[PDB]
Amino acid sequence: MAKAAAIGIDLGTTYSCVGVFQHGKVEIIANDQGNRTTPSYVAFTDTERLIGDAAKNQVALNPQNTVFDAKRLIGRKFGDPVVQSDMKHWPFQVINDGDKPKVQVSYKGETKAFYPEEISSMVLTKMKEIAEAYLGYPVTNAVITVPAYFNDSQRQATKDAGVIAGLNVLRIINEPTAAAIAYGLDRTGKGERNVLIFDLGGGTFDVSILTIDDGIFEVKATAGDTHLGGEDFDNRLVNHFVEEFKRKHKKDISQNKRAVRRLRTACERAKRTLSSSTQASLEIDSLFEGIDFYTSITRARFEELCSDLFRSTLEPVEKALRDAKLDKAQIHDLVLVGGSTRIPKVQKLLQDFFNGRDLNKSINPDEAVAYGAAVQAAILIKSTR
Ligand SMILES: Nc1ncnc2c1nc(Cl)n2[C@@H]1O[C@H](CO)[C@@H](O)[C@H]1O
Repeated sequence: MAKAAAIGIDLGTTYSCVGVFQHGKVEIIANDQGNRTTPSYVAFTDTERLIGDAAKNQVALNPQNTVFDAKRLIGRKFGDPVVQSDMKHWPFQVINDGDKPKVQVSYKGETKAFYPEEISSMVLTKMKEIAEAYLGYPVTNAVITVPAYFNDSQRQATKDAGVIAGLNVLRIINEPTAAAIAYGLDRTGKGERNVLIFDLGGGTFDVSILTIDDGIFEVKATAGDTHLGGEDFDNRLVNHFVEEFKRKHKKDISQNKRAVRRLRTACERAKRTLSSSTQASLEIDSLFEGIDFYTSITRARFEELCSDLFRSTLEPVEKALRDAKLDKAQIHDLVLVGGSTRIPKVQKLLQDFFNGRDLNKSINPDEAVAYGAAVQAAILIKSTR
């Protein structure tokens, strides 16, 4: 029953996703708001702890006590220059507990501090409860994914987050490996198969090259930009619309925190529409000083606004190929991961770089990792019996 069942969890930097492999198919499980992915956010309020959508939905009202990006801290020492650099950009406090970072917040009127693995365990507990509500019984066996570049300390702290969350961690697997499993790229028989995973998420960009030799995965190269993602594209749209508001009304809105946030969420929505329509409409009632902001933007203008950022995704692709010592024609498969890979210009740039090659994109790119983890969790629990 429950003991013969296992889930696959993609514990992402900005969003998490849970899947289950049963009756010959993967089911990506929708949360209680009907969303197939859940924000990796934890909010501490005057009455409760919120996780996911409810936590992301109140971030503007409570920024000091809304934790996100715990994955950037997990398994790291406080003195790590990655931690010291990131801390300057977060509205929540990060403290030092014997060279270990803790996020410090106000919860039910009291000061509380949490280890990154404790924050990530709250996200994991939510994914576990989302699976349980779908299945009708508690599932505790899980495969959790991590970036291919995570070291032993980061992998161990992720497993620790799983244990705190009440999960039996069957295995910690690499995100690009789970994506290759999702597409069945490890079941092509004999011979070395070279796979490139192009993973453009909400806040990070990862390029991974894997060799699959008779079911055995080997990481040949990892490249990317830990501070490049979908939110930089939302921000480029924001600056455009702030300048358009100034041209139409002779008013600078950039200082009004509420106006900028409402514009930001509307820009994120319009960006998604631009992946399947050649125009998107913004409809903001009373954006600033009672002025409605009803406008539109073409996909051509959005592509211009992010042109330099889209083009920059090809430098880590070339870097990974040189590190792996492979030419473009030596790569057998190209896999898309992350919601931002739905952007047509991004697909076109990658396909043209690989000389007109087909891309593996039929599985929802923001779900491909959880899909593969779910497949592996099923194989692993069946072998355990
Ligand atoms: N249809 C889409 N077109 C463009 N960007 C998209 C799309 N869907 C998502 Cl999710 N994202 C973005 O992916 C990230 C999460 O993986 C977020 O930045 C989200 O906006």
